[PDB]
Amino acid sequence: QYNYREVLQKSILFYAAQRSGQLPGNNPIDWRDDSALDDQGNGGEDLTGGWYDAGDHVKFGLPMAWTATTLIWGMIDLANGYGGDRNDAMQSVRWALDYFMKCHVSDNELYGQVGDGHADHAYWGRPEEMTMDRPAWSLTPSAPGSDLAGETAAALAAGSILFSDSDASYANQLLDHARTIYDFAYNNRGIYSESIPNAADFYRSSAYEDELCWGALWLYRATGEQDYMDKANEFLPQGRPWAFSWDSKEAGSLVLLTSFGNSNARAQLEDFLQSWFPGGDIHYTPLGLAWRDTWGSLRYSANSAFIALLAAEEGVLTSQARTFARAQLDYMLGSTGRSFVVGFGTNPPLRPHHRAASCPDMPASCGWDQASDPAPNPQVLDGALVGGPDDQDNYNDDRQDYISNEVACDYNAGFQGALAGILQL
Ligand SMILES: OC[C@H]1O[C@@H](O[C@H]2[C@H](O)[C@@H](O)[C@H](O)O[C@@H]2CO)[C@H](O)[C@@H](O)[C@@H]1O
Ligand SMILES: [Ca+2]
Ligand code: NA
Ligand code: NA
Ligand code: NA
Ligand code: NA
Repeated sequence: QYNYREVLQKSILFYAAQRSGQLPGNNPIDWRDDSALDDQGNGGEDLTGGWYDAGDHVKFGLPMAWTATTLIWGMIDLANGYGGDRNDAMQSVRWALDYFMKCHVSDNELYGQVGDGHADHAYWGRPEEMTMDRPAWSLTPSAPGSDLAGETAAALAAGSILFSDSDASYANQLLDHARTIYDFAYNNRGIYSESIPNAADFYRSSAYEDELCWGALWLYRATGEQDYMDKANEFLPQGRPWAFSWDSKEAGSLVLLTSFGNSNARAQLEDFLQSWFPGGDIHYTPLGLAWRDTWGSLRYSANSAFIALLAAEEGVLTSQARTFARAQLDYMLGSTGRSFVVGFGTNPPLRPHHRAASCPDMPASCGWDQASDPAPNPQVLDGALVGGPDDQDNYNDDRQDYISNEVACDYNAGFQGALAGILQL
């Protein structure tokens, strides 16, 4: 009934529209061009590239790295669902991985943010036309961040697995960085949003030990080296994960641990999933969305859908998990009578909260008037999953409602993999 493949193809285009830096010649987004070409570290290190996080122009390293790891995971384990779109998806995520390698300026220094979130948000306009100072902040032993660094290692290690067959030299570059960055994370303990306090209003980290587990598991998967499993076993998930997201890795670790034969983790994964199924502990809206929170409700559901599909591949609650994942993705695509995916389906959102998509065609000026205009965005941000409805299915397609209507890297990450998973059924 729904064209899941069309949505997956559009999701890849969303990531293309989030690119910072010197865009590739094959750039498919005609309203995006080169931008942030002076992004640099405090020693002059090149920090160009990466993805803008949301409807803004900050490069936030924790969600950017989680997005990459999560996207990569689906390309590894749901490869058949990706099908003829896998190579496109793989090329897309290189944008993030290459940036992470640039951020890793020396063994024990990792850039974790470029842009001041408050200053960035005070601008409305095209990223190509920014003129404000864009500070860069790094993690070091005296300013640690085991969470951001652990996630960055996870993404690189997952990348090494994905790219091993097609591009061994690239895989070996990724793994070398992943090892060194994980050592940094493990040997220098702290919350990155304490070390980079600008991030504490945007991507406040609740804990880092879940990233230490997650990163170790991915390095175990990438290397086969028992010491990484021993490290993962120091940080095993405790209790039921609240959700899977850029902040909490536990549900993801539960799937990986289950895949490696951890019996406790398999039971914990069952307990997580059953809560999200109908008649569990997660609120259901009347129209069938498994609703976790006010902000990014569709993201949280899609992230659980992705975990459910992966868990089903491990034989965990298999049919019910697949039924759940389909119900949630169908809510996103159209089951309520409208789409929540920009540029897709029936009555999609027209005014997602996104600076560049809000701007008219070049060469017209773009500024704060574009933020509040009741007209549709002039550019269509194809593929973006919006924040989504409240607990009673109410949703406003209002550009200024950045709870209902923002879009973000992390929002699309679980979603894109879930689409691949459904395409294998
Ligand atoms: O929990 C947030 C907020 O909810 C308010 O109720 C909302 C309900 O969440 C929403 O889905 C429905 O469409 O509108 C109502 C009324 O705004 C609630 O009244 C607040 O007390 C609460 O903080
Ligand atoms: Ca965490
Ligand atoms: Na504290
Ligand atoms: Na817990
Ligand atoms: Na219940
Ligand atoms: Na079942």
